[PDB]
Amino acid sequence: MKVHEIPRSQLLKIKQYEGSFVEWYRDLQEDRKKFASLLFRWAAFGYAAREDDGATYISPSQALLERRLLLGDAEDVAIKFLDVLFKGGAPSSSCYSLFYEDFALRDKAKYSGAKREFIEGLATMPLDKIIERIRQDEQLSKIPAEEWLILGAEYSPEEIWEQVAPRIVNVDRSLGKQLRERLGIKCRRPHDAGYCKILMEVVARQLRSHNETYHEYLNQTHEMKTKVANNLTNEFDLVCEFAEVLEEKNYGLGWYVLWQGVKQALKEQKKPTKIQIAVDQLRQPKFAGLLTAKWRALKGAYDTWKLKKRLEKRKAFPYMPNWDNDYQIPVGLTGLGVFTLEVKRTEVVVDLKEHGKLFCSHSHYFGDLTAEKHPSRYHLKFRHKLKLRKRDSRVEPTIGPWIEAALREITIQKKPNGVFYLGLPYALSHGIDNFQIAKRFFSAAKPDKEVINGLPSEMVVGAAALNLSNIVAPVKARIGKGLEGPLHALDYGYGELIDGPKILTPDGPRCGELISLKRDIVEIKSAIKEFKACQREGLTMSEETTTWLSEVESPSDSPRCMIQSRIADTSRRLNSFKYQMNKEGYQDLAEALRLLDAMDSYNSLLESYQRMHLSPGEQSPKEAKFDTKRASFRDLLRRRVAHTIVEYFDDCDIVFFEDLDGPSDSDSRNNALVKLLSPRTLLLYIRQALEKRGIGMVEVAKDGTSQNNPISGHVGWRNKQNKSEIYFYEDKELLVMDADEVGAMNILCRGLNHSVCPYSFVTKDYGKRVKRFLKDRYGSSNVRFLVASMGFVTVTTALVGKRLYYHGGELVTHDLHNRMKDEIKYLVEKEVLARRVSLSDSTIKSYKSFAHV
RNA sequence: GUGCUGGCCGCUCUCGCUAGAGGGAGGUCAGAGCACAUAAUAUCAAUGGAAUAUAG
DNA sequence: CTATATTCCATTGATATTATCATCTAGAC
DNA sequence: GTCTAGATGATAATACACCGTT
Repeated sequence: MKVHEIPRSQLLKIKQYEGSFVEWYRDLQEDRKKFASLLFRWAAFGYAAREDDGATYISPSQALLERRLLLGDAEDVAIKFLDVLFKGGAPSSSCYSLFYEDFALRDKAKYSGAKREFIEGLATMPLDKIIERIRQDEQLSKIPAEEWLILGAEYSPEEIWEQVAPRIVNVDRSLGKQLRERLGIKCRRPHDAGYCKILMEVVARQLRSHNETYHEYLNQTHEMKTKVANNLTNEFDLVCEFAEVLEEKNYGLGWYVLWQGVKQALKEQKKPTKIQIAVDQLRQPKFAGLLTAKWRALKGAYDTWKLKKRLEKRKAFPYMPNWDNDYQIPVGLTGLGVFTLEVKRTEVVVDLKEHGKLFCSHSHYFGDLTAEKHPSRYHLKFRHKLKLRKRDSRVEPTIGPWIEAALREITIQKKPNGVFYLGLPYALSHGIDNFQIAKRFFSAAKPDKEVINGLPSEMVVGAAALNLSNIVAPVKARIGKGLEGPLHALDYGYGELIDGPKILTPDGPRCGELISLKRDIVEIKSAIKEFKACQREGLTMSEETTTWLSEVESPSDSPRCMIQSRIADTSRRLNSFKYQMNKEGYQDLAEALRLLDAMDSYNSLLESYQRMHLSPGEQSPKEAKFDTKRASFRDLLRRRVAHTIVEYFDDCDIVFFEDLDGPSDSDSRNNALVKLLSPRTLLLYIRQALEKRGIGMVEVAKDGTSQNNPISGHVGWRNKQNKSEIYFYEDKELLVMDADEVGAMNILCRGLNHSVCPYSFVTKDYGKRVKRFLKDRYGSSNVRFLVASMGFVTVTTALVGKRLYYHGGELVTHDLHNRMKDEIKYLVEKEVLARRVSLSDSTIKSYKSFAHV
C-alpha cells in the first residue's frame, strides 16, 4: 500500500459552501491552537524567550514547577497520556476519547486476524515457538507462554478465544477519557465523533512535529561540544589566542587572513597590504610555532576554531512554536469524518453529511476526471491538458497519457486571502522493480548475491551533466548480461552505447547579451558608490568613470544626471528581455537563468540607489516590501529542467547523475553563483519527475569526472582560455575531445562501476568505496604505500598524509600529476596541431576510464 | 484550478535639480506557452544593502 | 580608495520532523 | 440481507562520505 505507491497531490478551489461549514472549520482551528498550547505546557519543554532574541530562556525545571501547579493531582495520568500520543501508531487510535463525551469503551479486545492465525494452530505448535511470537506483541505478553500452551492443548479454539479476550485488552485505552473527567475538559462539540477524531489527529501531528525536533536539537548541541573537546592541539591554542587578540583590537580572523598573514610575515612589503594588523601581529616571535607546523594540522586547527566559534552562538533551547497559522484539515472515508465524492459534467460535489456540501471547479491537471465508488476507496482517471487561456490560440492543443490512481482522503485549508481549497491526494501505481535495482545494487559498492541472482537480463541506462551553461549533456546506452561491448559494468557484465554523447540543448543566442547587462549593473553600482564616497571629501571624479558615464545620452551633462540616465537605460533594457522572452513561454532554459541574475543585481542596484542621499553617522533600516514574484519564477525554472531531462530518458530504467554541492560558508568566494543554479533543489525536482514514471536515479561522486580520458584513463589538461576543450597527450601524439561529453561519459563509467574506482585519496583507506577497490585490484585492503621511481608508487605491506592520484592504471604522486599537466600545457603553447577524436564513433574497443579490472 | 509579462495615464510618498530617477495604489491596451507534490513546525549558512571603526 | 573586519534588517538556499487508512461491530430498516 | 456510522488494529526493513595546493 505505502510501499509500491507514489503519493502526489493537487488542489481544487471551493467555489461556494452552504450549511454550517465555516463554524465547523473555525471551531477546529481555535480548539487546535488552544489545546496545542495546553498540551505543550503539560509536557515540560524548555524554550527560549522570543522577546530578547534568545538572550534568556525558560529552564526545563521551572516548567515542571509550573506544571505541578497547573495540573494538580493528575500528574501521573497526564504523563502516560503524553507518552501514548507521542509514540503514536495504531495504539493511539482511541485517544480522541479526551474530547468526546458519549465515548463508549469495549471491555473485550478486537479479534484481529493475527489472533485468528495464532488460534488455529496453537495446539500443533511447540513450546519453543510460544516465546518468540509473544515476546514482541504487548497484548499477547500478558499471558505466560506455558499458559498459552496448556490452554491450546486442553481447550477448543473457540473457548480459548472466549476466555483469553478480557485479559489481552489494553487498559490505558480509556486514559484520555478518564483525564477529561478528572480535569473537566470542554471542547466546542462534545457530542460529535468525527469532530473529535479530526481534532485529536491534528493536534497530535503538531506536537509530534516539535517533539522530534526538540530531542534532535538537544542532542546535536552535544556532538559539536565533544568534537571541540577532542581536537586540542598547539596550533589550535595558537590560532585561538590569535583570534582573541584580534578581537581585543576588533579585527577578527579569517582563513584568507590566516594564510596571507603567515606568508607575508616572513617577507617585507612597501605598499600598505590589504591586511596589516594581522601581518604585524605575526611579526612577533609569539606566533612562530605555527610557521613550522604542517599544513594538515593547520587545517584541523582552523576548522576546530571555526566550529568552536559557531557553538558559542547557540540558544539553550529551541523557540516555542507559533500555532497561529492555519493547519490543513484532513477528512477520510472510515471514521475520520466522512464524505462522498461524485463528479458531474460541470462541477465536482463534495458532501459532508451534517456540515453541508462543497462545490468545486474543474482543473486541467485533473482533465476528464472520472471517479467510481469502491468499498473504501475511489478510482480516478485523468489526463493532463494544456492550459490554453488564450481564447484564440495558434498552438495545437496537446493531451497526455491516461493516469490511474486511488483516492481515499481529501484536505481543506484556508489561505490568508480567505479562499478555501480542496486537496486531492492521489496515489499512483508503479512497479518497485527498478527502484530496488537502483538503490540496492547500483549504489552499494558490495552488493550481495541475494540481489545479484535477481538482477534483470536486460537494461537501458543513461547519464547527464548539469551546468550553468550547456545545461543538459546526455548519453544513452544499453547494457546486457551475456553481451559483449566496450562499456564495462562491475559484477554484472558489459555494455554498449545506443546514442552517443551530445548536447541536448545548446545555449540560445540571447544568453550572451544577458551576461554583459549584469556587468553594466555591477559597475554602475560601484560607480554610484564612489560618486557618494567622493562628496564626503569634495574630490573630483576619475576621468575614466566620466568617460564611461558619457556614452548614454543625458538631458543635461551633469555626472549625477549621467548615472540617473544610465539607471533608466538598464531598466528599459531589462524590461525588453522580460516581455520578449515570456511571449515564447520561456523556451530556452539556459538563457532563462541569466535573466534571473539580471533581476537579482537590478534589485541591489535600486536598493543602494534609494540611499544615495544619506548623511554619515546615521542608520537606515529597511522597509518590508511584500512580494512573491521571485519565488514563483524560480520554482518554474527548476520544474521545466526536471521535465526536460525526464522526457528524453522515457524509455530507460536508470539514470546516472553527479552529486553537486550546494552553497557553502563565508570562506568560499562563489556562494552568489551556485545559488543561481540551486543544484540541490534541482536534483530534488528531477528525482520526483523520474519517480513518477517508474525510473530509478543514482548519484555518483563528482571528484575528477571532467579531467580524465574516457578511452585510456589518462589525465588531461583543461584549457583556461577556452573552457569547452580538453587536451590529452598519448603515444607521443596530441588529442582533442569535448569537455562536457567527457563529463557525461565519465559519469556513465562511474555509474556502471558503482564509482568504486578512486580518483584521488590521501593516505592515513577507511572507506567502503576504496577498501573494496584495494582488495579487488591490488590484493589487500590494508596496505602501506612507498614512493619510488620517477613518481610512481609500489603498494606494499612510508608516506603519511599525502595526495596520491591515479591515471592510466598506475598510481602516481602529486608532483608527477602536476608535471604531466605542465608538459601538456608546454606543448599546447608550442602550437602543435592535434586531431580530434569522437566518443560516439564505432571501432572503440574498450573504455578503461574509471575502470580498474 | 495555482504560477510566471510589458506599453501607456493620472494621484500619492522618497531624493535631487545646469536634470530627472525610484516606491505604492488604480485605470486601460495588449501578450499569453508550459510546467504543476500540496501543507504546518524548527534549525543552520549566506546574499544584498547601510553605517562604524580603522590602519596604510 | 582598495582591501580585511564589527552591528542592524529582510530574504534565500538547504535539510530534518509531522501527514496523505483498514477492518470489525452493533443498530435500523 | 444491506447500509451506516462508532471503536479498535504484531513485528513489517535497505547507499556513501569531510582530512591543502590559491
